[PDB]
Amino acid sequence: AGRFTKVAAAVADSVVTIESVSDQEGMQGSGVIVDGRGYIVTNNHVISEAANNPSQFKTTVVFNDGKEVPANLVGRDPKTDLAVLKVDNVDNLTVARLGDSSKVRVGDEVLAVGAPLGLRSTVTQGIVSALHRPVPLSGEGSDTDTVIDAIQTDASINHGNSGGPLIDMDAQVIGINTALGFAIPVNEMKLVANSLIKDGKIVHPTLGISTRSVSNAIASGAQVANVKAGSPAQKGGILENDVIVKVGNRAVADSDEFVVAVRQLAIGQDAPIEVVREGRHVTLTVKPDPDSTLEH
Repeated sequence: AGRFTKVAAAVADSVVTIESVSDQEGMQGSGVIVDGRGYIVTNNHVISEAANNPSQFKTTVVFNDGKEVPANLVGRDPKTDLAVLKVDNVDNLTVARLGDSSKVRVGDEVLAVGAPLGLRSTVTQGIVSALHRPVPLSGEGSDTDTVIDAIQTDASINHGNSGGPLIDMDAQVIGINTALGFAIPVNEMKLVANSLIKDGKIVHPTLGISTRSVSNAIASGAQVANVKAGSPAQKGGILENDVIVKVGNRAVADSDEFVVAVRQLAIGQDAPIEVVREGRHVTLTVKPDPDSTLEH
């Protein structure tokens, strides 16, 4: 058999269909089996409309054999476009082999695996085009738009493999497909899934700043469009018109890298912010708040 046929066939039992149906609605996506207890990882937008209307929506998981089993929302993260589901007492579960997104290199051949039984299911072929690429993602329901540090791939990422794993040539998951194709790295997924399984929620850093992208000589980075009153930004000396060029130990090229850089900051730990103010370079100190206070 073929090199790609072998890998895709080896991971098909760990990939599942996720259907969220209602009286006048019927979303569908793909997921992956990450734990033998019934733990399934998908993206937030696949199940966003359902989590927001649990009264009218019902979610199920369709496996490779065809068994449709009820599923329960463990926890979701609109910030990383990630979500966990749980199927109860389902046996003989084929669990995906989780790989290391840190060892992933540009040019690495990959497969974007969709669920074999899904309506418009797709299995795509390509290579890793870019590592650590800040990418904006649209929020499905009432969910907020975010940006993620993704693995970029020339393999087609579409409705048919969205939520499904991004697999290497070793039949290991290195990422979850999103909605010119991108995937949430597995190393970030393992961190978000761990908090979403345990606490049903992930806490992310917040600073209270809105940024617009700027690229003009010295002023190349994220320009402060708005400051929130009482924000760690206001306490830190941050102003409008200001161009953020470094957040922590990470340079900020634009609004996209800013959102990602803020989320790599430690919660409650003082952090360096470097801005270009009215032509002058200025370092400001900010302590990051929890986005969810009663959950920190």
